[PDB]
Amino acid sequence: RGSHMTPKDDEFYQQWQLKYPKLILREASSVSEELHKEVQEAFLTLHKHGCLFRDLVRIQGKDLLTPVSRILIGNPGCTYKYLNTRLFTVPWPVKGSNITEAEIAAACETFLKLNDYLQIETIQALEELAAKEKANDEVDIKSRAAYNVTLLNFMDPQKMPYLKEEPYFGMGKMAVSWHHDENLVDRSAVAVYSYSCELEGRDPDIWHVGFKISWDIETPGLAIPLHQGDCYFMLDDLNATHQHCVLAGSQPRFSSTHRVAECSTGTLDYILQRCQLALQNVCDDVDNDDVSLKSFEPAVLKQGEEIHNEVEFEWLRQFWFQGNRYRKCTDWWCQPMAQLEALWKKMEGVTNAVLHEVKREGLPVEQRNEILTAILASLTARQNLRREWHARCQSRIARTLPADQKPECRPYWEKDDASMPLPFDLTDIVSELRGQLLEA
Ligand SMILES: O=C(O)CNC(=O)c1ncccc1O
Ligand SMILES: [Zn+2]
Repeated sequence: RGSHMTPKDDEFYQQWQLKYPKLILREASSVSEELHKEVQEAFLTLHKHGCLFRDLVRIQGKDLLTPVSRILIGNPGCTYKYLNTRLFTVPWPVKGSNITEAEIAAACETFLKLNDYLQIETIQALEELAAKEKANDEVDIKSRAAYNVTLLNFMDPQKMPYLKEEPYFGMGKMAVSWHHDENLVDRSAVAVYSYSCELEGRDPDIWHVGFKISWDIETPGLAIPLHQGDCYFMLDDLNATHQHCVLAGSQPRFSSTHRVAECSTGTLDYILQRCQLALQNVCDDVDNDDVSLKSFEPAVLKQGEEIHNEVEFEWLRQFWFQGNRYRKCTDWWCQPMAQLEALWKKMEGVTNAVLHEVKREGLPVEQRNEILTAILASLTARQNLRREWHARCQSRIARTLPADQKPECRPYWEKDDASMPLPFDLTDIVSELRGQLLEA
């Protein structure tokens, strides 16, 4: 049978060294009492103000509410995407940032302080790691520790008892199943501060993090006990070569999971830049509904429609699916999402202008068909993704969420809405374009 090891097992320490060396543990003792106090009060503050929410994610095609409640804190404008869900940062006061309620703002400051400390600890550990490997660059080390977000977790096993059994090693109840972390910079470290409020194998009353080798249930897994204020670090390629899970104890527990999000297509600045690139193809003297395009070159049109999808689905639908929970903690994304929606709306104008050109009496058919081939893939994806998002918004599990967390299918409009140049449902349009492309 599959098995696991804990500190109670004589082989635990040599197995940790042999098969899990890029896992590091810094016990609560190594962290100042002052910092423990601040961070723990910050967790409690965010809980009290109701800032942590179960996420309605998607896994193997199913809509699932995570047992764990979460909140993303981090650099202004940054996002972190996991399980098909793009989380938007509640901003921490990074330098040269401007300005959201007193206690919440203090809490985010605290997690930035914690971020600074864990970053220092991580750099030190990566230096020690390389030196160990020397017995056989500094910019890389710095970048692999440059945490830009933390994903905070909370779970009360007494209130959230509906937990699955760990299936391979007898590790008991899981708060989070076996996984690799998503959307991390390659070989970037993860630092976790773990805060638990107050036999054969691992103690069921105590929280652990479990590790196993990928693809491998023969090598016994490790279960690392996590007491109040213990920290652990996944270094270098550990996240790739191994999987981990979180094993529930009996008491409520928070954690702060500091990460280097791979946010190359995942910041507000990046997506604003994309929108601006798309709108370079629009005559921009005045903001009205008489949208006219500078070029119908296929490459340019394809690009514009791709950007249209990107802002629609990766930004707007993601944001509003989450029911503006952020707004409880911060108004930071309010103006940005209004601006992103206006940019998108102009892009609906653009699509209409391309459709109008395609129908233009004097357009030679060869040019028309070139345009159709340029845009069809994007419009097809737009239709399919609109169906998916609309259903994801209307799913049974979605409809049970409280009113302050209810998914909002947005943008959405009825065919009777004269403010929108095109219908929400593109079935007919896509069908017609396809048929045109096949005309003899
Ligand atoms: O709470 C922990 O100790 C470890 N958390 C995780 O492994 C984790 N991973 C990905 C996304 C959210 C998480 O909470
Ligand atoms: Zn994880």
